[PDB]
Amino acid sequence: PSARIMTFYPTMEEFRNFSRYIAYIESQGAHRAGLAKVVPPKEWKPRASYDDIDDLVIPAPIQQLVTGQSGLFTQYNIQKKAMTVREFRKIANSDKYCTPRYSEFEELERKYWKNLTFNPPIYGADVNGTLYEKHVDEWNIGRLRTILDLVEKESGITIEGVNTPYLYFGMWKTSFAWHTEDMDLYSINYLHFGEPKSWYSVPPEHGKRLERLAKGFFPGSAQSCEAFLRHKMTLISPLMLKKYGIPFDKVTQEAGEFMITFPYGYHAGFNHGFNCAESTNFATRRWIEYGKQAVLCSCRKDMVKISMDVFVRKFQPERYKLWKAGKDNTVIDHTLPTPEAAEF
Ligand SMILES: O=C(O)c1ccnc(-c2ccnc(NCc3cccnc3)n2)c1
Ligand SMILES: [Cl-]
Ligand SMILES: [Cl-]
Ligand SMILES: [Cl-]
Ligand SMILES: [Fe+2]
Ligand SMILES: [Zn+2]
Repeated sequence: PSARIMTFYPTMEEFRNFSRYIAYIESQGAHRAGLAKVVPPKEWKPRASYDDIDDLVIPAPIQQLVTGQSGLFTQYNIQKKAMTVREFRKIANSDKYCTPRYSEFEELERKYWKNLTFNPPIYGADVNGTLYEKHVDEWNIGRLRTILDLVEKESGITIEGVNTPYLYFGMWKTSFAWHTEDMDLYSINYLHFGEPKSWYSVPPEHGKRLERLAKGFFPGSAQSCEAFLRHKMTLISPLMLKKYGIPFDKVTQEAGEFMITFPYGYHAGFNHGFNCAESTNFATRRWIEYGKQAVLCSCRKDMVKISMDVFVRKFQPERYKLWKAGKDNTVIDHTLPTPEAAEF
């Protein structure tokens, strides 16, 4: 009930200061759902036109093969040859891959879960780049100016799609599997244009229960890596979440809207048709404890690992020594707002 997804409508004055707005929506309890929508002021636009991007290269499109049954699936990625947005769009909008006919979201959703394993779509994922113009200073995914920037500006370490922006070109039925962000960071997702993106969310206070459930259904995977959900290959239908008593909410994001995900907010979803979304990670002071406690995948090589030392040193100086001795036993309360939210 207080873990349901909220939508916010900032004025241009509220929108101006990013980290301040995030702190505001946490004061209203937005973080409890693990996901929140923000509809920007009708005046604001990140780009003048999306006609001049047909020559943009998607270097590594992915075909999404999905195997499973009874609401439990595993997704396998087959990388395909580079293509342009124009060539992707043509395939997306072709008769073979286009959105089927439907009336209500519920019908499209039933079609997603019924046809998930058929006709594998192509996802134009993880494209380095921004579609914002340089002048745009509000909610600019390339330069949000949050404390996550301390990873670059204390070690020159750049982590693609984490402290830099990614673009995602979707088509009908392309999916994102159940996961939290690397290091349990926040994320920001802006749908530039096109057909909607629908999302499922589990409240961070029920995150562990989702993990216990997924371990039960994939014991082999859980055995090879405790954090296997971080492989971003596990899909689980809402019918199964409901059957096993996991609380979740759903929301559809339309072009021109932001979705924010919160630390330890498990999320998943799918694209309704051809679209383009930009995203990256960010942090607030509240995140630091999640970062310190995040359960990481070590079974693969290049996995995103951020050193927490700089954060603990700067923002928790009184706990640094204990933390470094491995004796910090701080317990996270998923209901508390970020320190920054006391203003509101
Ligand atoms: O397809 C989408 O629209 C979507 C939505 C939400 N999350 C993701 C997503 C997919 C994969 N990883 C992460 N988060 C961690 C991460 C790690 C490295 C680079 N970028 C992100 N998020 C993708
Ligand atoms: Cl309560
Ligand atoms: Cl077309
Ligand atoms: Cl560390
Ligand atoms: Fe994500
Ligand atoms: Zn792993």
